[PDB]
Amino acid sequence: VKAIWADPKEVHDAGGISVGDRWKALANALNIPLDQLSARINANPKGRFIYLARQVNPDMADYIKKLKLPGIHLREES
Amino acid sequence: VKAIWADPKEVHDAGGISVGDRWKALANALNIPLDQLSARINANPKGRFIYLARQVNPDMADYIKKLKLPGIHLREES
Repeated sequence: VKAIWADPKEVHDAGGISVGDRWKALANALNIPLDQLSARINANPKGRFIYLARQVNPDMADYIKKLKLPGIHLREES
Repeated sequence: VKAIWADPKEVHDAGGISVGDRWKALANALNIPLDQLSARINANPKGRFIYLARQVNPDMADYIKKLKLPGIHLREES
């Protein structure tokens, strides 16, 4: 017989309880169906780096950064 | 002007891209509205321990464990 407990800090550090809304927001912003986005990210689950988009203008890139999605990163190009 | 990349291991470790379906599943398993589950978890995001349920049957507990939700734990009662 078990007790169930939550560690709110851990939920937060994984992106929050509603992080799903933000995954959808990433997909919509990039106009990549969520299923396609997920498939590409999950293809090699132990992988540490797969490109999503390139030459993304700051307006779209800042928006994506502010979603604060776990495992999502940006770098300058050129 | 940026490249956007994913880290598939960080994404998996956080519970995955479709974690939202499973947070909904947790709320259902606990027989509570998702909004109430969200409100309790969001109450203090730096908090480390809140009880979600007590004296939970072995099978229900195993279902919860298999949702693989970040920050959700089981402990044995006595």
